[PDB]
Amino acid sequence: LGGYMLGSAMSRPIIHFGSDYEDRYYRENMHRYPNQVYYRPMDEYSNQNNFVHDCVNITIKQHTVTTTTKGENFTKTDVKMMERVVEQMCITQYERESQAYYQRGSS
Repeated sequence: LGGYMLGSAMSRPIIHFGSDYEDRYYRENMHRYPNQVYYRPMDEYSNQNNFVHDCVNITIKQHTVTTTTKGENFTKTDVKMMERVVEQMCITQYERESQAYYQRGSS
């Protein structure tokens, strides 16, 4: 956080971990799971891999600090699903910035 941007809630991505046990666990904890991510402007060699990668670590590292002190509790299992759910959320924002970068033209 600091030199990044924040994207408001959109839609909690659907992830598949082990089986129905974990599936229903996360699905029932979506309300306690963050739906916002932190994305940064596109740099040299515009790629979705680097965009989402850097977005995942910051998003989880950010919520675990404030959200866990705002009225939540992210444990080992919480960060696990968060990693997968945030990764998808980062891709969504990737297209959001890619639409403005592609329309920006050659500047």
